[PDB]
Amino acid sequence: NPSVEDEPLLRENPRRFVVFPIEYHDIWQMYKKAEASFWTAEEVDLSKDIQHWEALKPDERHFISHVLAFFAASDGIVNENLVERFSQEVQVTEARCFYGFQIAMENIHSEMYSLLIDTYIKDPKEREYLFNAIETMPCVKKKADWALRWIGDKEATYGERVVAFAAVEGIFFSGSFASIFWLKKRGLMPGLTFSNELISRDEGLHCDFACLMFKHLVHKPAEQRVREIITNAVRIEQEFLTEALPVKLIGMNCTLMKQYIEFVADRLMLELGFNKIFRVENPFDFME
Amino acid sequence: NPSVEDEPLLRENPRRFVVFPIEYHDIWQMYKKAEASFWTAEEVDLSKDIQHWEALKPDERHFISHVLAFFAASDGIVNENLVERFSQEVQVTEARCFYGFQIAMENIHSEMYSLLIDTYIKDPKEREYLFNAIETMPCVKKKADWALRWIGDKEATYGERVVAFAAVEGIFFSGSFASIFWLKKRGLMPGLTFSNELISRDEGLHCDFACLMFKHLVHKPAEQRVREIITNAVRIEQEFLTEALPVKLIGMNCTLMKQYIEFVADRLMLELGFNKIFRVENPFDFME
Ligand SMILES: [Co+2]
Ligand SMILES: [Co+2]
Repeated sequence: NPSVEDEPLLRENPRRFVVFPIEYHDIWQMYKKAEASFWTAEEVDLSKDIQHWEALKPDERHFISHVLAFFAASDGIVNENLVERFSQEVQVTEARCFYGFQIAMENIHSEMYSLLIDTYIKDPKEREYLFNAIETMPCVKKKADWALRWIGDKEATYGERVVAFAAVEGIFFSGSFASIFWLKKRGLMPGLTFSNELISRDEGLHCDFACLMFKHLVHKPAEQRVREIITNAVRIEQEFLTEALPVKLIGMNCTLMKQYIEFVADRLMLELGFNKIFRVENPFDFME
Repeated sequence: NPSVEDEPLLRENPRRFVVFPIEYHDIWQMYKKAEASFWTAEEVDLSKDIQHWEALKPDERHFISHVLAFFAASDGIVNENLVERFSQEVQVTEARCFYGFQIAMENIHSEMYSLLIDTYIKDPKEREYLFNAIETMPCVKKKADWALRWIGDKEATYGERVVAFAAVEGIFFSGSFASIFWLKKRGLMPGLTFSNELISRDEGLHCDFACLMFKHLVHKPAEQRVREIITNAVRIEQEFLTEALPVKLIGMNCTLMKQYIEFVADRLMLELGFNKIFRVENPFDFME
């Protein structure tokens, strides 16, 4: 804790913790955006996806079940970090409100994903396999540990940690979000694609907020440091979608998927105030 | 941290943090109740209370402004405790979900109260006086410090702390909630009484959950310890409504108000599994 007192975002200068005397309208506006986007899992009708999961092909279910499992855990990893870290560190009221809402929405996301799994896998045995993917699946573990490491890293500053999770919510979900949107295009799994639209939207907002926090940070990682955290996330995600769980299992081109991950990484870099790293176009017309 | 490993609620046995494999339906049900009660401040129309605040009498505005100020802070005190303590300690998924939602609703409550103040006090000078009541007002400080002390108490167990905050959200708000319902009966301040109905309801739910957590606690304070925490809260609250801010300022009988505080304290004791302390009837027919 060196020059932390000079951080408007972290400095212990509240001695207020009131609300309306809003100091940061940009942060508050983000929070209001999130509030108005509130939804509950009960709002997604799954009373019809059981049949769709049947018409599906063996390779497809394999891909989906694995993607869902990866989601059933990730949402939790993010949530823990927000609870025992970010929401603790940040002393700015507006930010605390946004983080408080993000937490609630992440739990709704968790519930949504568990609800999906239960609907498709009625066998309580396979259910446990997917629910404990963090330990039952090595592929999902490489990513789980990556994010988990940023939670227990007592050295990494808030600046590095905020970029790492922006990468988790942005790069680690990008491939899966794109895979689901692809299915929607193919007219498959209405329940899965509908919830995916609400979730992807929330993650996009959570990512934009992360970048906004980064900007309110005075002493933050150097550009090179940011490029490597983001780049490590891109490689991890690409390997996951081209080796561990090839998008070919659902009729997607591995190469195009690789390009999309780089595209998403570049947008994140721009939102953080830096230049692009890969300089590639968005290969998917249904993701713009 | 003696025998904490034997606490199902606190023991670090998650290694799951998934959701649907619900273990405690009673806790989950509480969370679902809270979720369905969601509301935003934007849902309360205040485009008419400015006139009502005028027709009000000098003593009445004095009472209200002071009650609101007490609220603008309390909601924050509770929130901080939930963020840097309860939500941290509890490892049970269902409980974490409820606490995550409580936090979000408390911030909406804060916003609602600040919105009310701004509407009634257009003078930014008096605004600051009420917003920083924790330091600008001694009366509200005695209560603020009481709750604040339970946050920084590194000795008090979760059991004691959970009872203390159940007392804050139940006993410390009781008098003020009753005062507002009294105004509603007198047909005054529609904006204030409407929001009061949504808030009081949420606090009641937050109190019931506190009692439910207490029950899931194996090693908790002895009944005598519970009676004194609750009793200290009753005396503090009574003094506040009969000396610091006499309910007489709004046409209420000090004695009856004293009896209501004791009534509320007794209900809390019953919800915790103990016998009543005061054994008094609810003196207000508009509070049943
Ligand atoms: Co998120
Ligand atoms: Co509350």
